[PDB]
Amino acid sequence: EEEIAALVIDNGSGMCKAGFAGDDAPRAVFPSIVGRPRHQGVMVGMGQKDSYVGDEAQSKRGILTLKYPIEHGIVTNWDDMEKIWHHTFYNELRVAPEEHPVLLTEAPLNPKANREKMTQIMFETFNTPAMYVAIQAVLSLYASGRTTGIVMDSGDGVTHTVPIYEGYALPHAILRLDLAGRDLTDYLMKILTERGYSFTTTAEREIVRDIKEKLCYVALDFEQEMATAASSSSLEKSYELPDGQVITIGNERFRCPEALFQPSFLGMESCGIHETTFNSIMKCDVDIRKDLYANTVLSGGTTMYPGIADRMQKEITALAPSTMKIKIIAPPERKYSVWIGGSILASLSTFQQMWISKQEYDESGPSIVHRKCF
Amino acid sequence: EEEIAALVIDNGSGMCKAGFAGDDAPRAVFPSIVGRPRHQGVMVGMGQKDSYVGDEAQSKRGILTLKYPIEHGIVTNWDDMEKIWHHTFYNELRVAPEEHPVLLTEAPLNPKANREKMTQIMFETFNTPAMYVAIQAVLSLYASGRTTGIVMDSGDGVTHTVPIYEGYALPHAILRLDLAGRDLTDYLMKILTERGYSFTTTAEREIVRDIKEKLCYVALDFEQEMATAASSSSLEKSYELPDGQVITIGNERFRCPEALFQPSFLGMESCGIHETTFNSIMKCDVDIRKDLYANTVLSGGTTMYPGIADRMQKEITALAPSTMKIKIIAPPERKYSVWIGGSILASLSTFQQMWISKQEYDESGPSIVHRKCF
Amino acid sequence: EEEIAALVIDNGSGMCKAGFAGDDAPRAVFPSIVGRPRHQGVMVGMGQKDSYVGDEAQSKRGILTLKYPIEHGIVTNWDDMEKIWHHTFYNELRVAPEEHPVLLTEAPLNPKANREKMTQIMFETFNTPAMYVAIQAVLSLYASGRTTGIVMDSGDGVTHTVPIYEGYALPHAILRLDLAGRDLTDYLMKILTERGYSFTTTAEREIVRDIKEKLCYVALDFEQEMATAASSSSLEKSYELPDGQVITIGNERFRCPEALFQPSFLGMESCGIHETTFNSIMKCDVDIRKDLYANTVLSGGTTMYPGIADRMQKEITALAPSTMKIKIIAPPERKYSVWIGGSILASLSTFQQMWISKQEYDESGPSIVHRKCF
Ligand SMILES: Nc1ncnc2c1ncn2[C@@H]1O[C@H](COP(=O)(O)OP(=O)(O)O)[C@@H](O)[C@H]1O
Ligand SMILES: Nc1ncnc2c1ncn2[C@@H]1O[C@H](COP(=O)(O)OP(=O)(O)O)[C@@H](O)[C@H]1O
Ligand SMILES: Nc1ncnc2c1ncn2[C@@H]1O[C@H](COP(=O)(O)OP(=O)(O)O)[C@@H](O)[C@H]1O
Ligand SMILES: [Mg+2]
Ligand SMILES: [Mg+2]
Ligand SMILES: [Mg+2]
Repeated sequence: EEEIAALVIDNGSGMCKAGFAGDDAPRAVFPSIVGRPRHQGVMVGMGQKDSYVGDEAQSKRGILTLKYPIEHGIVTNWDDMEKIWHHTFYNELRVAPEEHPVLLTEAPLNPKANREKMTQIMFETFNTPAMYVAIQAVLSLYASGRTTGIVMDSGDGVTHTVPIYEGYALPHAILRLDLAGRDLTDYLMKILTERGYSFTTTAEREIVRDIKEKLCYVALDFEQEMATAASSSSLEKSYELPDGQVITIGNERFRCPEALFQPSFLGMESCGIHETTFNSIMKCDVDIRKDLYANTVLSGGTTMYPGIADRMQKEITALAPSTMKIKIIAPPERKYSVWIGGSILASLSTFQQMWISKQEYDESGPSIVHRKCF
Repeated sequence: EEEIAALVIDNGSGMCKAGFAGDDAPRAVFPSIVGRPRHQGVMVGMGQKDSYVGDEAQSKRGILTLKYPIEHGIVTNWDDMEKIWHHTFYNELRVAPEEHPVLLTEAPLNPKANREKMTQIMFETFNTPAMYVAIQAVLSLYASGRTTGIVMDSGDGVTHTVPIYEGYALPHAILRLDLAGRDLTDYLMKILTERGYSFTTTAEREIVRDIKEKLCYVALDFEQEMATAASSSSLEKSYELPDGQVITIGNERFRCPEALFQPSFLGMESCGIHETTFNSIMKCDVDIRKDLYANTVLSGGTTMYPGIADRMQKEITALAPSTMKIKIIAPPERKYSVWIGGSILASLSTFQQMWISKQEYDESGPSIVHRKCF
Repeated sequence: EEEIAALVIDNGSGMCKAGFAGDDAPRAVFPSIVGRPRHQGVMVGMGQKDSYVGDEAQSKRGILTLKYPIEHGIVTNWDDMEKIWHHTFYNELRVAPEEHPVLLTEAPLNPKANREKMTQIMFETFNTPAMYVAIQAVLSLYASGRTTGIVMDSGDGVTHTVPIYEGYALPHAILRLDLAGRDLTDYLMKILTERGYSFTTTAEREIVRDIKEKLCYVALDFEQEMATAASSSSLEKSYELPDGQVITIGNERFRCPEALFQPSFLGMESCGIHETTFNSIMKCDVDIRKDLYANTVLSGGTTMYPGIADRMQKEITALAPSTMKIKIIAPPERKYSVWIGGSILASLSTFQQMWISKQEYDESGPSIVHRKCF
């Protein structure tokens, strides 16, 4: 075949988004979880299967304890990650990685060890001709088809912010904020408890993740919505648990995402996301700011909440000079923006020379990740 | 011969159900009773036969006092149990236990001594190559051919409840309730007495056991049926005693099994069986409950009463979320479910390595029962 | 009189600890139980007394079914709670609550409804000039006379953990773990059953509570002590039941409290108490940790077991940096620490302005509990 295709994998914590480069959507997207049988089984002709990976784990949740192998964009446990990759290639895609160059995503400001060790695996686990490790935000910017913008990237892992002008990139300006979908989930299960509902375990932690993925939304003004919580009508929603129990969540709903804008709720000093955006933009040269204010791109799973764009618009506009208009461009299909970006990058002809080649690695070692790529 | 066959014995109190592993029904099933001649005989060329075991005792009832060696899943008297086993092997099956591995059933949450001592006997009474001691409920679940369910196990011994999901098993969730066929019998003979019929002795205690085994049934609503007892037509049934006397039992019939649902009748606080099932399910992880509500399996002799399934369905459905449908799967042939399960387990190839070997016992002692098996 | 005194009540589940503010020990401490006569009485000139409350119930146990009105720091049944409070004021203290401000304790992370409804009762049941509802852990920290520490609060209700530095308090850091004296009791009666002793009923459930309150102790290494259980000498203890029966409990003794450190025994994933303490400390700012490691305060009834402090010390030290010394401060009289703390708080002069006044409630409603107090 010509070009051999290429493979793309986005691993921020939470989800593996994988598929062939050269396609508009990934084939496989599943949760990055390694569940292990915590309870000793007593039958015969079970499994045994030491552990389960991917949406298999979601299916058989109750038995397993789940461990997310990636936290805050850092891989805690490598064998687990390897298992997840194993699952992606063999279980879903059904590819021999020897037959494809593979692109991996990775978060900014992230420890060296992760990139280096990542590469070490890809070469000396799944024998592969070539690979690349790329910054998440840039990819989403490509996916949006814009050359310039400040990409607000918040996955389940961690939140990141990378201003880009006319390509280029500003290292000093790049900001990384420790908040995530996962932190919101932890906050949320906390906030439910005041209502009586107690979710103590990893299994049901994912149930609240599911709740947040639909029921939660961001207030266009927090205090107003909280005021209107007095007369509860629309702000309460019934949710059905898999157990059959019913949950009814009012104001607690929208204050969950509020945390992004008020990390004091969580107890961290680190400024809210909008202020971090200003922190990024203010670090940039005076000249370019005009378009960065106007070209803010949101990416990653934890920007999905309804009404986030609007709130960011209102806050940034409030803070900034009203001399210039602040457009925020947040596409739907943002969740997959990183992966799409990866697809487009590996599809690019010129890119086909920038790969880290197996050969190059074998001569020069794993450390070469930083030398070559950003 | 290949595989040597294998032997299976179910001893919950009341009945010994024994036969060859690898068959769909046991060969021998007889009552676990050791009758002794209480009255001194005066002839010559009698017996003498110090005691009788199995349905022999049923045949010659009047003379003997019967002693059930097992109470509440605990063996009261070991020599008696040994005698019963003796009878099963030599009198019915006609096997040398040296030539067969033997599987025993045993109830959950049961004292260690019973398992340990049980094994001690099997090795150092009937010389046998290998053996295993297995939980009653699991076996019935196998017999039903389902991988998941909450098995409500009530024999004559005691009632037990073990939720199982996808194999696995939840120790904390396992529940053991002190009610049984035998307690119902004791209640029943009590309740007859208000009608005039007085059954004071072990002999006729078994007569009432027989009555209960057919005449008694469970109300689909207790109070309604008791109300309709005013106009007695169908609720009375003539029963013929072996004496030739006739008994006529009305409302007293169905309130006997009612006890399972209203242990206050018996005077115990311990919740009714349906509530215990909820107690089990509620102890389990939120995720799996959906299928446990739907996969409840009834086993054991004292689930045989007509209409039990229906009442359990109505009560559980009443208590639970009506969001999810509560199927109860109660096969006919449930009585023998444990034994069938044993047959299927010993028939399994892989199981053939999990046996407790004579050799292993000789090195490691009797205590190894818990170490190896559940 | 000057200052009017003030009243203090600690209701975590299990015990009501009540007395006058301004004294070093509470006057009345009795079990929070509402026993009801389950069996219909037949005499004349009995009671009748629909139910019994407090150590009255302990005295007349056999007849009654006992219901603990509080579970997991949540009041299940309000009328019952009201009855218990009734009993405290009228039966023991002999006070008119109109003549005293009353302080109540309450557990962290606890449902709003409990605080709100609690206040609703105190104002519209026992007419009272003022009241306050306070966090259990803080109170014990006061009682210990230290300004800083991480208070591990485990009653019979639930276990809680609140780090405090120089006063202040860290909401995000506060941890609440579902384990308790009551869960240990449930585990313990389970574990006895393997020995033959079967305790099926609420009455004798309290007998095992009593056993645990003395016989049980925590291993300074679990596996070592369990190993030494082979040669049983000191690890067995005879206990006398009220029935006159004697119980003999070996290794089963110490593995009961082991559960706090290995909740897998109970079947919960939730980490052990020491790990939860680390979970709390790790949530806190890097700066303060040094003194939290050094100032851990244990409170509540279910820290009473001999050897708990030592085990916590060994585990925390093992996990933490050995760069800094980990003192654990666990006073004897810890059981009463919450109540003492309450006494000292109501004694404080300035506190006398922070009360929730009857007047304030009447204008502003019950919801004001959260508004004013923590
Ligand atoms: N539909 C949704 N609405 C709101 N939040 C969502 C939704 N889907 C996912 N999330 C949140 O975003 C997270 C997924 O982020 P993801 O894009 O997988 O990050 P990454 O690409 O870095 O792995 C989830 O864990 C969840 O908290
Ligand atoms: N046909 C029947 N109808 C109703 N109840 C029955 C019937 N047969 C047996 N029982 C009750 O169930 C008991 C038998 O239980 P069994 O299955 O032998 O328990 P186990 O398997 O634990 O020994 C009897 O003692 C009797 O009380
Ligand atoms: N002397 C003791 N030794 C060991 N455990 C005890 C002792 N006394 C009480 N306990 C355990 O602690 C519990 C009492 O906790 P308590 O302090 O009343 O909690 P709270 O203050 O939240 O009500 C009892 O139920 C028992 O399990
Ligand atoms: Mg991402
Ligand atoms: Mg049985
Ligand atoms: Mg307490």
